[PDB]
Amino acid sequence: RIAGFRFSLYPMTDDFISVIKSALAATDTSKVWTKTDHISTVLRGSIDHVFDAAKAIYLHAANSEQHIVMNGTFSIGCPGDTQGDTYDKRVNEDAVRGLKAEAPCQFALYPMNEPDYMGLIMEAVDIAKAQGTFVQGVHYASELDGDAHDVFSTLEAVFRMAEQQTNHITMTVNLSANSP
Amino acid sequence: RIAGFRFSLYPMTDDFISVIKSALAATDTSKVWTKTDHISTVLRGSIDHVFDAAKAIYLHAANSEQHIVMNGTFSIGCPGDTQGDTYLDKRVNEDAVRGLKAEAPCQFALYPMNEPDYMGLIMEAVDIAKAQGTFVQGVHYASELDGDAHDVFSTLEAVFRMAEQQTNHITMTVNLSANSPSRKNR
Ligand SMILES: [Ca+2]
Repeated sequence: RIAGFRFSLYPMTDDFISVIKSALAATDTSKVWTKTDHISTVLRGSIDHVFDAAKAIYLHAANSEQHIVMNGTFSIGCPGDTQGDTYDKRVNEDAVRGLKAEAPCQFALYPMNEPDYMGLIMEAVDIAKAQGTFVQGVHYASELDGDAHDVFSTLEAVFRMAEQQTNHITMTVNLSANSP
Repeated sequence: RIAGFRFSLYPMTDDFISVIKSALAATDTSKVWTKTDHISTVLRGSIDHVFDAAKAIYLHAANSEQHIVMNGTFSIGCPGDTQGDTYLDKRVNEDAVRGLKAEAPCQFALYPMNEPDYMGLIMEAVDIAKAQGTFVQGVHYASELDGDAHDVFSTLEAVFRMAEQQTNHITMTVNLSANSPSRKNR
């Protein structure tokens, strides 16, 4: 039951190559299997290590002070998922404990082959409301805001709630830092 | 049965504000309802008008010659969807962009909702892309396409129509990359 995150980092700056390279390099990526291509990067591992890596990459990118966006898809349970392309402690948490970044976010939860999917989606919104990160609903997505630590905590709570109930789920996120 | 596309345009350039503004302004947006916020824009309308608009926006952005990416989600049929936020047949951009070209390497994922046969629809999607010559390979969590934008958007619309004819609520994510500096050009 391997978790994955396929994401892209978008630096709105002439210095984009360096910004991406630095954010990935600055992160402790030792607990996730990674593959980068010219469109995106995929991370695979436990839920814990995938979310820990994803937050750290965002915080390092945001702390470039450039306008950057992280847009990706979390997935777990996909039918036929390989047992390979993988290799506890949130290895980045201490290192980034003093970093902050605002993380306004649009996200969408996709519980697959699930008759009660709209209910799982409503529970996701309820979790965001309880945690203080929910802003509003929009067409095709919900909106979160707050600091990255809180927004990533909400996103993980939602994903965990859903993956406990339904075999295959995905969840898109679109998180914007230093927006003009 | 209104179709939608929530998308972001990411120009990897200091001039990003101007690039996004131009791409949206250059497009004939007369047949889609739009709403833009600081993260994304949503288009709503007919399948035809939404895809016509999406392709044009991509083509105009790419012809800025800057590295730009379009990332978004097409959606149709969500339970309880409003009958509002649309406008009440021709692909209005088709002719204006008929001479534009742009590489469209793409990762995409189809999500047929509340559908026991979804993995089968996804396989049908791969079959369409192969049939049209745009399929490259499967990757974790997505399929890859490549070709010119007119070809890639054609594959994407075909996949979308195939799925929406079979299941009530579908979504489909797309990530299209133009002018990547790592791409080898002849
Ligand atoms: Ca216009």
